[PDB]
Amino acid sequence: QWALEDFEIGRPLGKGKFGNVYLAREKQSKFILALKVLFKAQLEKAGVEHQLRREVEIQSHLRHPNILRLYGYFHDATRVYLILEYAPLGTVYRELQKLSKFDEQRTATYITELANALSYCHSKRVIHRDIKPENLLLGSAGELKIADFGCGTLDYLPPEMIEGRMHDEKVDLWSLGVLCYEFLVGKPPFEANTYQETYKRISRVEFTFPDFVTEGARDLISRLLKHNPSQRPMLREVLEHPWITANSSK
Ligand SMILES: *Cc1cc(-c2c[nH]c3ncnc(N4CCOCC4)c23)ccc1O
Repeated sequence: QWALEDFEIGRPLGKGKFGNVYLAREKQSKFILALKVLFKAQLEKAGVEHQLRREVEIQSHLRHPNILRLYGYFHDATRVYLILEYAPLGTVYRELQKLSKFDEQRTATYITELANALSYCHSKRVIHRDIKPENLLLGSAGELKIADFGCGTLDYLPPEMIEGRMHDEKVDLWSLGVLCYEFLVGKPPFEANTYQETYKRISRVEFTFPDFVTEGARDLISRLLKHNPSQRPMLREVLEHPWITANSSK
């Protein structure tokens, strides 16, 4: 239903590990999009065949402004290619790098658009992890936009998932707190230079605020960063927490 002969590829958008991401244009409409290459070399040794071809079917029928649209996919002999929305202002990762820290307005706005994008996913009975700043792209209007749903680096994982317990959708409200902290402070709250330390930090939820973090964020962050899932606010509440409303954008 789609082949590489339909696209002229262009500039590399990003690269590394299992394949590459190229900007490209669909010939018969001149549509600008993004192609993800996989090589399938990692399909073996990860056995992640059907993997995504399953996640592909899931995401491909999701639709929302703060979620990066996936269009289709196709089999090369060697490579596997994904066809995604192209996001003109790149990752939040790069911008966090460029700016070091975010102000409360940009932080609380991103947090809003994220909170909305998740409740929609919950409503389609979709839960997950990631939401690492490398997986948040920016639309032409600066709107946040969630990349994919798929050891690892640990620091966005919640205590219940790393203790090996069971996890529901409340995983995503951990994540929200983690990012809102990273967005305000420049680094994630349980960062370490060791997988083993970070692991400790996360399971004991040990974080401290630098002084410049205001009380309204300390509050929101705190409420999201609790070892006990059932004690994390509901998305509905997050969207309406004063500091959000006070600082968020229209
Ligand atoms: C698989 C994947 C695809 C992208 C992606 C989608 N649209 C983009 N527009 C600009 N840049 C990027 N990336 C890709 C990776 O490095 C540069 C940022 C876009 C994003 C993340 C991802 O996992």
